[PDB]
Amino acid sequence: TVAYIAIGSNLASPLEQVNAALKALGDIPESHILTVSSFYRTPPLGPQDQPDYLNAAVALETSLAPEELLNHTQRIELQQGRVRKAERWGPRTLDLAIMLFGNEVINTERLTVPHYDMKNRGFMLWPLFEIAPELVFPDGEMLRQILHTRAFDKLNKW
Ligand SMILES: Nc1ncnc2c1ncn2[C@@H]1O[C@H](COP(=O)(O)CP(=O)(O)OP(=O)(O)O)[C@@H](O)[C@H]1O
Ligand SMILES: Nc1nc2c(c(=O)[nH]1)N=C(CO)CN2
Ligand SMILES: [Cl-]
Ligand SMILES: [Mg+2]
Repeated sequence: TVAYIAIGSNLASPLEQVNAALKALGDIPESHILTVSSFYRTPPLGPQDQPDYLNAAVALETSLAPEELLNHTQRIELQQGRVRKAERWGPRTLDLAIMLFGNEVINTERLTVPHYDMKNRGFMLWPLFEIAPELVFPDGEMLRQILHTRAFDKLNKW
């Protein structure tokens, strides 16, 4: 199954964080990277007392169960010093979001796929569109037509 993973970092040298994340993603068992996007510098969504993000997307072929993939992405976050605090939408060294897991629809306590807010976020959709221009969501919507509808600001390279 092809999983699409969003990468974000705005602490502790985001370029190094994203490169480390890509290396680690490729080392996940029973999985391999298919495609990687460019790196983008994006202004923060949410609180404004935090640095700009590096955002990117990856396509990962995997035979892991989705929750097992999640276990691995969370391990990578922790390896790269991810902490969590009370604030929502706050800064982080590394975040990995499972945007899609094939065409699956998953609604569980630990895991919601497609990612619950991605259709509202240019910083998730644009890097995804770079690597999967033909992508269709489980609900039948085309990524290309969502981007044209919402007309989110285009991104700048990191
Ligand atoms: N599709 C998905 N990808 C990654 N984590 C997911 C997920 N669906 C649910 N989660 C849950 O997300 C929790 C961690 O949330 P956080 O990483 O703190 C929010 P965030 O990723 O910073 O912002 P966002 O969810 O608003 O994009 C995990 O414990 C995990 O169970
Ligand atoms: N530009 C940008 N802003 C964000 C990001 C992200 O990846 N990029 N993720 C967040 C999740 O809470 C908080 N805000
Ligand atoms: Cl959908
Ligand atoms: Mg997260």
